[PDB]
Amino acid sequence: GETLGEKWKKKLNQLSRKEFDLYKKSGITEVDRTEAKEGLKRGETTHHAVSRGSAKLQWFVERNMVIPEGRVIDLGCGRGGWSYYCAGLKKVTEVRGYTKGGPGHEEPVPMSTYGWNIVKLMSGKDVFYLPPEKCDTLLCDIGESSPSPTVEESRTIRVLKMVEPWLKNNQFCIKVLNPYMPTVIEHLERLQRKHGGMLVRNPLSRNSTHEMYWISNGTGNIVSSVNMVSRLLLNRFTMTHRRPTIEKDVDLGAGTRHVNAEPETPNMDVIGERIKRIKEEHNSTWHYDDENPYKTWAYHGSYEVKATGSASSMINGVVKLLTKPWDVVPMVTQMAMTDTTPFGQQRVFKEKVDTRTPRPLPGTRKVMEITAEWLWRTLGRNKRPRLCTREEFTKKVRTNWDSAKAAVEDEEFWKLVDRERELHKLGKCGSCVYNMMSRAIWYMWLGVRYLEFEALGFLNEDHWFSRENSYSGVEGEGLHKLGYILRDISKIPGGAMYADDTAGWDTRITEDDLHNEEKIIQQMDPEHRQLANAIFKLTYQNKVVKVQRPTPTGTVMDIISRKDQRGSGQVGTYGLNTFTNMEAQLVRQMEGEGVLTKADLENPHLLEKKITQWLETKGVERLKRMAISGDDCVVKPIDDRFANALLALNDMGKVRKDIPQWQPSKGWHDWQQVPFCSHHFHELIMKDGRKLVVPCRPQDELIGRARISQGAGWSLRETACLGKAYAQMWSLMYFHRRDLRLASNAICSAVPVHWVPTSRTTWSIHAHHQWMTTEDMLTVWNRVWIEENPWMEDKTPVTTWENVPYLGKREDQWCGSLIGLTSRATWAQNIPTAIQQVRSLIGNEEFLDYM
Amino acid sequence: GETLGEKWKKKLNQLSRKEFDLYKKSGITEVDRTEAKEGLKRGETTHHAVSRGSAKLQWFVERNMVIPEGRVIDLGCGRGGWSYYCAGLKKVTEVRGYTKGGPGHEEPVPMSTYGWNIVKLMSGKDVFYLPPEKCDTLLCDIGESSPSPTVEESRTIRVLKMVEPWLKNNQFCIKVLNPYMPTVIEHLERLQRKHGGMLVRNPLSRNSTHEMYWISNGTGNIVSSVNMVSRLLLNRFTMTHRRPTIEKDVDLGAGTRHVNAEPETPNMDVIGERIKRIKEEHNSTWHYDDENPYKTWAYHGSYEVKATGSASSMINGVVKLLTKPWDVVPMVTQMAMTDTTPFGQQRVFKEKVDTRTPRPLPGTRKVMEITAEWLWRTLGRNKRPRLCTREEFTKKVRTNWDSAKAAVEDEEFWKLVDRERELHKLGKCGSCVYNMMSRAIWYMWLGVRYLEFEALGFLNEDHWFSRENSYSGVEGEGLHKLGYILRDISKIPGGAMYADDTAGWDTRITEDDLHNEEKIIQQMDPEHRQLANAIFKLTYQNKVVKVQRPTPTGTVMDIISRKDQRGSGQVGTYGLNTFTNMEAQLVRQMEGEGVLTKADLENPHLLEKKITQWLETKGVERLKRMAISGDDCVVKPIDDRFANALLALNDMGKVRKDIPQWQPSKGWHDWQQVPFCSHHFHELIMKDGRKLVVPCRPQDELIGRARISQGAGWSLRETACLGKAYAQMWSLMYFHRRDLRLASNAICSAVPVHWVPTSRTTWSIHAHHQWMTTEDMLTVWNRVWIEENPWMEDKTPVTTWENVPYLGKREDQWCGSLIGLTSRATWAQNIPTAIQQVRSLIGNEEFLDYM
Ligand SMILES: Nc1ncnc2c1ncn2[C@@H]1O[C@H](CSCC[C@H](N)C(=O)O)[C@@H](O)[C@H]1O
Ligand SMILES: Nc1ncnc2c1ncn2[C@@H]1O[C@H](CSCC[C@H](N)C(=O)O)[C@@H](O)[C@H]1O
Ligand SMILES: [Zn+2]
Ligand SMILES: [Zn+2]
Ligand SMILES: [Zn+2]
Ligand SMILES: [Zn+2]
Repeated sequence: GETLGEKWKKKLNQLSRKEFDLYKKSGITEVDRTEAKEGLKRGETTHHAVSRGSAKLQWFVERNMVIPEGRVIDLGCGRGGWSYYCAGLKKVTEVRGYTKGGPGHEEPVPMSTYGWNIVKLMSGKDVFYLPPEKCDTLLCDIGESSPSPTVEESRTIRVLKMVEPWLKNNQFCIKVLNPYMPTVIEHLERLQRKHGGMLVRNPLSRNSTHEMYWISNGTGNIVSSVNMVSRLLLNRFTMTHRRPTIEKDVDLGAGTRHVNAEPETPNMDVIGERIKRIKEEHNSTWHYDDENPYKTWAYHGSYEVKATGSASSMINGVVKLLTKPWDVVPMVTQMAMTDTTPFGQQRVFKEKVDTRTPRPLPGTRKVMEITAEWLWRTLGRNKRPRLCTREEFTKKVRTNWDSAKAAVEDEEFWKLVDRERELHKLGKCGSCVYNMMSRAIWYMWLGVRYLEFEALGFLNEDHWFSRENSYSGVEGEGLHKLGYILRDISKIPGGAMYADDTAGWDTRITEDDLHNEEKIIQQMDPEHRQLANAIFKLTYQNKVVKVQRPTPTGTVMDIISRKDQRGSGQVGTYGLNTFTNMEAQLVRQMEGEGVLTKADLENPHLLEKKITQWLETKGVERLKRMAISGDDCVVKPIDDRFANALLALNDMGKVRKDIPQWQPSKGWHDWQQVPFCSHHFHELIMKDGRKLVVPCRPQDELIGRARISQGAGWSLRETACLGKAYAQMWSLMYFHRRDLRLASNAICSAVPVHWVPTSRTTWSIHAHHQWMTTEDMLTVWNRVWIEENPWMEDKTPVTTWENVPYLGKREDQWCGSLIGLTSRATWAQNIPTAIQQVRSLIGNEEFLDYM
Repeated sequence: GETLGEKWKKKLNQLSRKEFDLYKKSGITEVDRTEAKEGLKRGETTHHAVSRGSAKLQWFVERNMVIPEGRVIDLGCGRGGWSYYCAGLKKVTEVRGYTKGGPGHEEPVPMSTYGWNIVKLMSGKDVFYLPPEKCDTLLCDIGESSPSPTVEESRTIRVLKMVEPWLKNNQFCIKVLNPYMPTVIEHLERLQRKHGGMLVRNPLSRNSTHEMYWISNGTGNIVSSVNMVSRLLLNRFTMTHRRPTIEKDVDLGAGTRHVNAEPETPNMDVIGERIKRIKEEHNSTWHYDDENPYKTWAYHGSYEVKATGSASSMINGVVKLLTKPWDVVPMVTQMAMTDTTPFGQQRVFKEKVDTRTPRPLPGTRKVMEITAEWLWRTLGRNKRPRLCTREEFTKKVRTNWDSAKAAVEDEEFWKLVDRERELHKLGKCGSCVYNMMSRAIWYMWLGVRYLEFEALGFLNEDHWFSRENSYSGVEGEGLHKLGYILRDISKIPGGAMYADDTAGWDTRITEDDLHNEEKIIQQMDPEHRQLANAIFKLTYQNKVVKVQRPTPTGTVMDIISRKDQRGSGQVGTYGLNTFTNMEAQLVRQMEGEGVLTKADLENPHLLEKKITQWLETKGVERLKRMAISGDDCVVKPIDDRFANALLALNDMGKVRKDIPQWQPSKGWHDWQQVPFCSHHFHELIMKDGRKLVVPCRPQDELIGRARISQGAGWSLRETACLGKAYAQMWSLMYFHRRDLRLASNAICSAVPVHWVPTSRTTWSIHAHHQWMTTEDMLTVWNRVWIEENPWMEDKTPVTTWENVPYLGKREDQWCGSLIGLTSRATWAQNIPTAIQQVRSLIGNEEFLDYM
């Protein structure tokens, strides 16, 4: 009576080493450790998982198979992957890791990831020599493989007997090295009757091991699940080899965790009615899940729902067939790797959104207060706030979602909007909810963006953050002007040009930020003020949110709430981000100039005379040293003390990304190397003698994004018109890139000339979409780059594309160009063949073939 | 009438490129930038000079040629070398740098070196377009060379005319590109009559440029000094090529400078009498120099003196001739590069000693207080403090300076000692002074170390910091036991082993440290207490110091004073350092364990119940996790939270070396890689089967130090007995190093067998000097490593050196062994030849030649 597991073991040991290497990863899920391993190689202590074990445990935790809580004990913690992961979980209060260490054994790696202060990893600790301790969660990942099943068998029994006394009425997750040996099966069955639980297989396990995990939250037949794994693994012997499914690795954050500072206290007076209506609308599946993971967001309930998302995006075929040598390159195809599944959403939420910012110091709040009041006055020197209207909102919708064009057309939609507006006037809010992913819910949602648009839309529609009105702003300028603005800034004497990224800007917006942004209502007419005051107080400073969550029993929709942070899916996000960033960068300039000291930040009663004088005499000039677009900023300070000015910036919550909190910033003096709005900008001399300033970025980012379809049902003609749109865009904005202009030419010749580009190449505020036309590209290029280009005085047109410059050939290569490679040369010769292939797929329309 | 400068220029332009490269550095002084350039390459912002310009300016500043003060303006600041250097000078309050920048021009580099907060470097600033500003110091280093002298001429005149209006009654240092053209000479002469000053040549200038500097503090004949430079440079054309004189680069420290927190306020009641006596003793040259450089030490006066020191140490010839292939290696000969000249002393003082530590927080002082009181009680549990005596002090002197053996023999010395002791009993101090480098001054000095020895010598003499008495200490253990103690520590379960170096420990000793170390007097007998109280209060907490300083008019001896810091040239330095370090590492362990929080450090009234309980229940066990020898420490905490525990350590002033202040520490789990007392320790298996634990270090450090003579008058027989001493030491402690045992064999065969080793191989407290004997080395080796080695149970002797193990051959190589190189092989064959050479120099004594 030989078991299937033993059959598998017999086949595995007979494998040559090469077939073994191919088999062990065939069709498995594998996390991408490339970034983390290089981070650890440089001694980084934040964000990185210390091993592949963090992701492995995460797979269990995601599915509520084990929910770490209270005192967590991690037997055989090794480098500490499981321990560091548990440190950030809601109900975990202490993590104790024991591991052997010494020669041939992994050692604990010290880290500063989130919750490090409740992690206690001890080496020199053989767990088979340890008396069991009281704990609320028991973890164990011990088990050393052997070519002999019976050797593994005794190792597995040893583990099980060691670990059994640690368990009683607590959570656990225990590795079972060899689960298919009859004596192990028999032992596990008796264990299951005392402590409950079930055996589960982790998809991240390699096929070279039959390992399964005894977890506490589940029931089921041990014998059955084991043989299901055995068959799965035997099947994968003969099954045609398939590459592993690559997932993104975990981000464990940074800093000390204070469990009691995490929970949210909601304003139930304000958000209560909204919950009640969601509850009424979904009463048939409404429930309260105590096992919700939310630490810093208040939880209010859930209802059941059909799942939504995809493990990776759709591919545009027309452009992928015209860019054959980019199938091979990593970062291109590793941009289609996207997860909007309920699992990926929860991962992003935990790692990025489920955080809390400490309140800024009293002196810091004073400075922000003074600066905000000054900034709003400056911004409203010429303009006044105004209400937007139904007709306005309707026009904008029509000129671009098709369900939205139907909704604004329905009078019943506007009756709902009116009803909710009357609530707002009374200080009440009934259906104002946003999401993180009947038609009554669709109407409730679109109706809410309208009421926001009505109250705060003036910031966008009336260009409050144009350069002329805000000095620092770049709204309405366009990607083809941004480079020129940075070049102009570089001419101002002083320090280097700095461009520090904030780590998750929207989550870093504080209660004090929100109350400073609110001050613009003091410039409003009374009836406008009451509507805006409703938006700020009821929906901005008290957000009610829908988010999907995977459960053992299907997907659910959680209703949660938060007082601070920025609702990212909202009208006014860009303008308010730009305003707060302007303010923040002014404050940092004050610090670098010595106007604002450490003593001032801590001083509970800061004197305002000093700040007011600096603003009234230097404020505007310092605004002109900056280019600010939402969370993205470029600052050129009067000197480089700015680099070391980190006190105010951190205390305001605007912690920089990918750099230690107190390490000085590093800038540029060549403006052409400064990153801004996902681009850098090159100065090019036309052979006509004149000069252009062009936007540029890593080419693979441009290639890969173009290879992504829109619409969950590509209809060839639709997906080709999108390919033409990227081609037109490339010829208008990235004409200087040799590979792109050649591929732009190829797409436009492989697509019918009369077909109009559809969909959107991008949703960037800086994109004016001049490329979505039937008009000749050289005539469009002339209009953009010569005619209405204010930094081009000689208005002489260009008659030939050969007077339109490329980048320097080394610079082209440096930014990702494949020019030089053999494959690129081959690809170039093969172009009219690939043209014919696309044209054959489309069919029989009018083509004009292009160089 | 062609000038000599023009003659030089004519010869320089006719040089081929290779002869040009040889000439331009022939016999010049050149700073070593290797460390700094790699530091900057990794983006380090502390300590490093940003260019070779910092050292260049330093040469001028050293000699009072220009003394930067008040507002300093740096024209053509470039990367900012001059500006960052000035930022740390006593009377400088603000540094403004202007430089052009842009293509082809140097750009300002942001740094966090000491005084960065008063440095304002602006780029995009052409100084020939700038209106002159008011300043107290004008710096300018502009001047672009040309093969044409007349091109340079107009460039130099342009500079001089630009810079002249910046000057009036202020300090300046101005580069004169081409000083030898007649029109420049004529212009400089008229400039000198209005603004004074003189032309000076910087030795760090290359021979490829005739550049000189117009400095404000000096007079002299311009024509003369210029032609003296011209002749010097012509001479260097034909002069046989000489390698540049390599100096150590500058260290500009780190952190913000607060000018008003720097000055020292002396206790004149206490130190007044001491100054008065130095003043009386040296009245004929006593003066008060207002141009003294001291920022954080109080200055009291100066007297004139003959210079003392040497630009590099003496070389031992016997061992250098037996180690021929190490003439070539850098770090060996770059260990003889030593500067005890008055110039080097001042550099070390400014960079390392002339600093100030901020007062620790009130909560931090409470913890240190509690821990110190507990530590002293533990240390005195078995022993009592006791007075040491004349007879004791005399015995110690005799058993090792020859002037000291004469002094303790003279009854008149002890009459002076008695006289001073009676002052101490009354709370007065008359002649208690130490130094930084008649016989009445020699007697005053030796008499002072006695009174210290008398009061605090018990700490050393009675082994208060032996491991048995202090748990953490290693006093009296020896370098051959240290490795075994670290191995024993590694067996204690918990975190990694940490060994963080403090940056200049002795300068980091605070007023609170001194007052905690003082508490041991509470365990003394009354008559002992009054003597010790005198030492602590009068000479430890109020130090009067002699230090040499170079001036335009010769060397002087400055009298300065300081309240805190540790007098490094003092009895009890090691014991008090060990005590304070033990205390500090206990405090850091409390923080890592969460017993001590940020709130506690800041809490002005910390509750002691928590600290006292941790000490009384865990104190000793935590002491046993450590090995502490003075400022050097090894800690193995209960887990690795210790790595991130930096709050208390920094606030106590014990800032770590070569690592950002708030970056987590990184440790070891292999105890054999842990650095301790300038060594690491390897475990070796004898072929007898038993194991040894041996001390090891980079071999070039052992080679180079052995190649250094003692005594400023090597008498061959004296310097050879020193070579034998290093040979004996190597065979006892570094027998495992293949190159060293072979070179040990060679020295002992090239030196007469009956000659006894003299002088000292080292002054380390861990050196028991068992190697200074005539006795057979294998018998000495047996006694040390088998007989009285407590970690060697099998006491079976070793009869042959071939049962004495070497390191693993890869490990030998890794630690600097030249085994494998061709030169090492050649060196090995050439040994009996080199033996014969040494023996030929010595003469005709009895040799025994050795393998
Ligand atoms: N007897 C024993 N006592 C304690 N630890 C042991 C042990 N036998 C093996 N181990 C350790 O258990 C570890 C299993 S690998 C565990 C990795 C960990 N879960 C992570 O995510 O990082 C190995 O590093 C091994 O050193
Ligand atoms: N016209 C001008 N205006 C301002 N700076 C100029 C200038 N012409 C040259 N310079 C700058 O002057 C510098 C001289 S090298 C100065 C180095 C500096 N003393 C240090 O220690 O680091 C060059 O970097 C050059 O860029
Ligand atoms: Zn509402
Ligand atoms: Zn580019
Ligand atoms: Zn005295
Ligand atoms: Zn070694």
